[PDB]
Amino acid sequence: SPLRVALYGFGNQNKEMAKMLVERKDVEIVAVISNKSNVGKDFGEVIGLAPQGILVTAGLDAAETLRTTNPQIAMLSTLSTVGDIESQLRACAENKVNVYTIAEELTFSWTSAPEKTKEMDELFKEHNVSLIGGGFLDGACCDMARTMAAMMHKIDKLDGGLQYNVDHYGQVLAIAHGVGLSYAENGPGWTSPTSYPKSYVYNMNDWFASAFGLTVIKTEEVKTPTKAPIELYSEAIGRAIPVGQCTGMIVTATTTTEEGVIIVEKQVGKCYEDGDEDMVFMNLEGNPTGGVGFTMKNPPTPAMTNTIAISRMFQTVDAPAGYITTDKLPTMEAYVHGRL
Amino acid sequence: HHHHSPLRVALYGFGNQNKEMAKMLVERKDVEIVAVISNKSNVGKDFGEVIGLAPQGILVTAGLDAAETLRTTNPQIAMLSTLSTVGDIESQLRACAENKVNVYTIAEELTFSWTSAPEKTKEMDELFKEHNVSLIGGGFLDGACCDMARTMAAMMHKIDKLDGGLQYNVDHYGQVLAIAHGVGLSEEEFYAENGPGWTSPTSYPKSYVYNMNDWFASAFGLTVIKTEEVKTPTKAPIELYSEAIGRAIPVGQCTGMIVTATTTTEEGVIIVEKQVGKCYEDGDEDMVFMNLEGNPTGGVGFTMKNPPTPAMTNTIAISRMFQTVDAPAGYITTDKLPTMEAYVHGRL
Ligand SMILES: NC(=O)c1ccc[n+]([C@@H]2O[C@H](COP(=O)([O-])OP(=O)(O)OC[C@H]3O[C@@H](n4cnc5c(N)ncnc54)[C@H](OP(=O)(O)O)[C@@H]3O)[C@@H](O)[C@H]2O)c1
Ligand SMILES: NC(=O)c1ccc[n+]([C@@H]2O[C@H](COP(=O)([O-])OP(=O)(O)OC[C@H]3O[C@@H](n4cnc5c(N)ncnc54)[C@H](OP(=O)(O)O)[C@@H]3O)[C@@H](O)[C@H]2O)c1
Repeated sequence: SPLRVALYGFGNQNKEMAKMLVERKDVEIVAVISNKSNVGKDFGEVIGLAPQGILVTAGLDAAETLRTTNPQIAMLSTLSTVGDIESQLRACAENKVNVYTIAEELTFSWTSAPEKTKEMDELFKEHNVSLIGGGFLDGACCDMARTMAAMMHKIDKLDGGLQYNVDHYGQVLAIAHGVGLSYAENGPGWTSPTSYPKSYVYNMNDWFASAFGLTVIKTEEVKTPTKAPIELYSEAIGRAIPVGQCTGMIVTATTTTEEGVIIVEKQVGKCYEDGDEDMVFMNLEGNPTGGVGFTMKNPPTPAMTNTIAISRMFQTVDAPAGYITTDKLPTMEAYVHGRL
Repeated sequence: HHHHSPLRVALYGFGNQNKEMAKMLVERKDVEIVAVISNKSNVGKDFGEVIGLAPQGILVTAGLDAAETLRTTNPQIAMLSTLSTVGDIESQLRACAENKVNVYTIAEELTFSWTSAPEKTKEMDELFKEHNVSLIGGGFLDGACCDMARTMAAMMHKIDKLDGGLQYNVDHYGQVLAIAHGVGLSEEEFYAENGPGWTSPTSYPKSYVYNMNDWFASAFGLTVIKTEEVKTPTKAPIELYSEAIGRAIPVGQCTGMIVTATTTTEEGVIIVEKQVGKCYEDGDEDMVFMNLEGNPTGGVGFTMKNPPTPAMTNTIAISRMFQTVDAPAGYITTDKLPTMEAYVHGRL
């Protein structure tokens, strides 16, 4: 019988994920949960398809829907933090439903959220199911670099990066980045060892430290404004940015290690001049010397987030019970013809 | 984790690649070098002294005596870094197989030799099967090209086209390899009968990209209709100097060669790979690129700029040692292996 799959959340990501999972003949969508949006309608009609024979169910009824529909996995595409997804995780664990989530933090949440991660580990262990996640950060950043790093004899430094256009993420995300502003205490740009939530690059640094078998001393984030040598216009905050005014934000996560290996990753959200593009880069310094690195220009991150998730489904079902970080998994399941 | 005896490793060949591979394997505490074979070069000297190191207690042995050396030294694997073709390495493969020694080779063709050399590959498969050992290879083409793309391709829902590429400086590969890529030829000389540009259904050996195409077709579970190669000379808008042929290359004279391998498939998937070997002008760099077209639609690709390919060839090989020993007997293409063994601190 095909894998029984729930879509937990049905916004931008799981709408697109649904189109692909409908085509997959090794999968059967058994449930699609939203909060309030589209809640009476057939999920296929929502996304421009023929009726599928399954209705979008409500957030409040999640636990009952997961009990009666008997999914082996829920694709949790709701929120970013172990705290904010806790309620959805609990509904899954209590009904013996495995989870792959695209929640950024769950790339590696052990140090950013120690107690909430421990709780979710123990809960999934108790009901004998697995929690895994990270989406784009899991597959396109960490797993790509894990393959590349096999070709290193000695790593002294991992120097990695993620660049996105923050003007295309709405207000709220623009406000959380220094767009419009100019290091004050109540401005993001102030940071401390206790500040929460941590950046995506914080969780990626800990993923690498785990994969490379390193011992973390400290991961510190340093938040720095971006500027342009010319006047920009922001269509996010609706104002010109004069020269020397903040256009966006870099979070640089620096991990020091008892082995002397340095891990530096930059998260860059800014408005973009001529020539700026969305980017992933990973570079390894050591031996081989002079830099072993890859770049991805203009990655279709939204679609790739969903396919990474799809590549982890059977692995998540088959993983040991508990919170399993992706460094403990094999590579994303290989592309093969004949699944559609 | 209980102690395992160190892997017993032979270096079969001892030129540019295995000299550098030796320096790294000496540092690896999970490995014991048990033999280093050359043809004639350095035969009789201690392999450590050859490569600027303290005496290791192992002398460089001769090509003709390979079978005896592999019999008395009892290696579990031979790192075969000699020649490029399943035909030309046959005699070294036979020495290994008959002494139950597994092989990882950097022989370009053994990325995927099944269609470029059907009968010789079948023979080597059956020989390794009979002696219950594994033949695996491809070096830089295996790990940095095919395996990197295999990870990236997991992120595809549907692949319509793979568009891939490899660029290297042939002026740094000696006179013979420069001549094989047509450096210093006029275009007309380039396209003369059995010149570098000449191409036919009977042409042999095939390009590296030919074998990579078939690796992808195997990995993606596709059925090959035809792979054709098309050869094109490279030119430069200014005069270059070639160290390899030791003279100026006038404007419009061939600076090297592009081999484009195009594979069609019963599934409608197209696989196109370019091999570019030429003399560089200012701003030319060594490159790998792989791009996947389909769904996701917006272009799923990576580029590697300025890879240290010689050292990466060796580390790829090192990442395959335990896998090769562990693999089922026979000729095992790397699409049937897991990813290159992950980097982990504390092996040195
Ligand atoms: N890993 C990556 O690189 C990556 C990339 C893309 C997205 N993400 C993250 O993934 C998350 C989802 O993104 P998206 O674009 O799909 O978001 P979205 O469009 O905001 O969709 C959220 C969906 O989840 C539902 N939801 C929220 N809270 C819920 C709850 N308690 N119970 C049930 N359903 C609930 C929403 O219902 P309503 O419509 O009724 O609110 C909606 O259906 C975000 O946190 C985003 O940052 C990660
Ligand atoms: N897959 C990849 O990415 C990749 C990359 C680089 C190289 N390669 C290939 O690897 C091969 C070797 O490369 P290289 O740069 O190390 O070459 P090299 O400097 O020519 O060394 C080759 C070694 O093999 C020895 N040898 C040759 N035939 C032998 C035989 N029958 N028995 C024993 N030893 C033998 C040679 O001995 P003598 O010095 O005494 O003649 C030499 O020690 C070539 O085919 C090259 O094209 C592949």
